[PDB]
Amino acid sequence: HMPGFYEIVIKVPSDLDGHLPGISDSFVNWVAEKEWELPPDSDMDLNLIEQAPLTVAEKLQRDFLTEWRRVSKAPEALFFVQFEKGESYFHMHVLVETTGVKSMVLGRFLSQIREKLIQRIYRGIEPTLPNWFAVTKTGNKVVDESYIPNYLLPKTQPELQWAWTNMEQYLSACLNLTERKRLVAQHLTHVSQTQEQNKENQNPNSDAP
Ligand SMILES: [Mg+2]
Repeated sequence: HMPGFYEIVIKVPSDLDGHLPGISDSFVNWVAEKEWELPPDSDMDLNLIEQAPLTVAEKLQRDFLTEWRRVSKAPEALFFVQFEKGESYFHMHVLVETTGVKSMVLGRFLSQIREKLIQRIYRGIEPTLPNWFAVTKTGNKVVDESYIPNYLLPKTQPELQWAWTNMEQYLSACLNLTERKRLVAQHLTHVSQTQEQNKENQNPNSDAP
């Protein structure tokens, strides 16, 4: 059966001097000059995708999942990562399956992952961003797969910037708005029909938990 996911919201630096003051020139070159292009199957508008924060965001997600895999001992663990342009900050919603990391040790593991990112990406610089590495709480919150079509998939540009997944049902949806639209409607249709079945059900122990 499909597992539960932890959510880690990571704020992404989108302004060099204000968020990463004194960061090395090689970081500066990397972020300033790296080009992005949408895949052939994408229907998104590249003109709305901020590439420099995207460049950092890609490495953050990349390095997080590497460290998550090590720490969880789950090499092909399921994830859905979505890069957003929020009201105040660019941020990533990192959904990763709970497998291998019991809730009790999640926080300690995340701190280990947090220091790795600081060391590997920001060269020791603590980024000047408020609460930039936070796990969603209620204790540690566990969402099921439904969080993706409910809250992440319906996002459009420019709020939606980019997305990564190893989850096979969301591959084409990552950078295709039409596919996202289809999956949201499909999920909501299933939810609606599930609601209807509940009302119409005449079987014993129909006691709402
Ligand atoms: Mg958001």
